[PDB]
Amino acid sequence: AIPQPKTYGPLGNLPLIDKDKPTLSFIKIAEEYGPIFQIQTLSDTIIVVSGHELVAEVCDETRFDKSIEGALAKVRAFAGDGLFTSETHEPNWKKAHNILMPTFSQRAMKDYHAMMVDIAVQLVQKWARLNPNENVDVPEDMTRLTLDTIGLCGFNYRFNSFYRETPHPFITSMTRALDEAQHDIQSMFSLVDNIIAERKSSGDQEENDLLSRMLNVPDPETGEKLDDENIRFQIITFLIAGHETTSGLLSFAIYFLLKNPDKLKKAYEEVDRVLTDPTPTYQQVMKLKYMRMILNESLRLWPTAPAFSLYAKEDTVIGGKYPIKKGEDRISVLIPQLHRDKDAWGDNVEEFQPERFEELDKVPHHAYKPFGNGQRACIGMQFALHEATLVMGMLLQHFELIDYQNYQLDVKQTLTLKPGDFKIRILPR
Ligand code: HEM
Ligand SMILES: CCCCCCCCCCCCCCCC(=O)O
Repeated sequence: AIPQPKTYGPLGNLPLIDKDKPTLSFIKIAEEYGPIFQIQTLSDTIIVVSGHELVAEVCDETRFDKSIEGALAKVRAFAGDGLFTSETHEPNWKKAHNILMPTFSQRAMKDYHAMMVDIAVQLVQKWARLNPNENVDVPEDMTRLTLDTIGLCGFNYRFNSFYRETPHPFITSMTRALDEAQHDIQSMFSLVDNIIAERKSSGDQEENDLLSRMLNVPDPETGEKLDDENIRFQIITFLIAGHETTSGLLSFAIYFLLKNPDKLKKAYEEVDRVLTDPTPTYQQVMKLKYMRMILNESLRLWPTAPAFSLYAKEDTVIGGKYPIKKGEDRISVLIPQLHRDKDAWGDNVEEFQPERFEELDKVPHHAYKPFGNGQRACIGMQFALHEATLVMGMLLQHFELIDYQNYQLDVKQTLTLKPGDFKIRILPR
């Protein structure tokens, strides 16, 4: 039987978790009960898997599929049947997957690079125009950048987050729809439908982005284009799935570089050697290999999307001993503990060492899952890593980052993980 922490009659296992800190709570219980355990709530049971062998076993696509059972079922209210919140067997999933997969390749990022630079320059100019001793809020400015980059690169819409003191009506409306996990959802649907209507009427200009892609390219298997409602769901899906996770990545990367001076010094080395022009080029961004290893290490230590869920396709066993009823038990992957599995990663799991990714043969894959698994893995992986590398390189090109308050990490979790109350100061170089 699957290990279980305790039980308190009607209360299940909930007396052992902080409802506001689910991932961290599960980390604690994992430290107590090992690579697999089950948590009983008032209504259901969750199986939390964290050992790399069991995680790899549950990652077998023949036996397990993506589950949308809990948080994602709430996100579904406004994300609908988009890539993030649709079941694999639903038709629009593989339709949109085939349609949009080439646009998210690394070669396709060559097409988005300019727009990414646009928003990056905005961030840099903001920080350069600060008055002496003004503080910057790393998560909020990173979120400004990530939301604007996704809007511009994806459907050529400028949120202009850097022209606002309070985050955009869309992002607070989205936070209200998520803190539910109707007014707001309808306003979101209409804004997206407005951009879609602007594009379908007089769609002359070669915008060459995600919306034009969904309007032009059909699914080669079915021969069909995505319908309008699903395109709306896809645009909302890109916004939610991209901006928060990628801004969390940027914030954690800035934190780790501030707390590990050697890695920052090496990053300065690489950026100065590569970033010679005022604005980076796509080729130059790819040359920033050490920065991308810094990002890989940051995602290992604090995966901004800390979990994904699976369901069993037919009755089976894990580890040779733990049974799973078919399609009834929701398996949650505890990505931080998986990323701290010493048998797969070694002993220095808590150290910030980008050099773990120095040699692409040595990285223990299937114990490194910051972007999900298999066919339901993150379609925006290359988008996110390219954008994050660009922003980090540019910030290091222009700025000296100062830990003026001696920041003490506090991992806040909403739907994603991020540093809470993270403020620094900046100087020009
Ligand atoms: C650091 C940045 C990011 C992280 C850590 C991340 C993480 C993830 C994870 C873990 C999943 C799998 C979720 C599950 O299987 O339940 C996923 C899926 C997805 N992500 Fe990302 N993501 C990031 C950036 C982005 C960006 C930039 C975009 C879009 C521009 C995006 C769009 C999506 C979509 C559409 C899916 C659904 C994939 C499918 O099953 O078809 N993500 N992401
Ligand atoms: C930063 C560390 C976070 C760790 C989260 C562990 C907190 C939960 C420990 C057991 C529950 C104790 C109180 C939680 C609230 C409650 O019981 O109503």
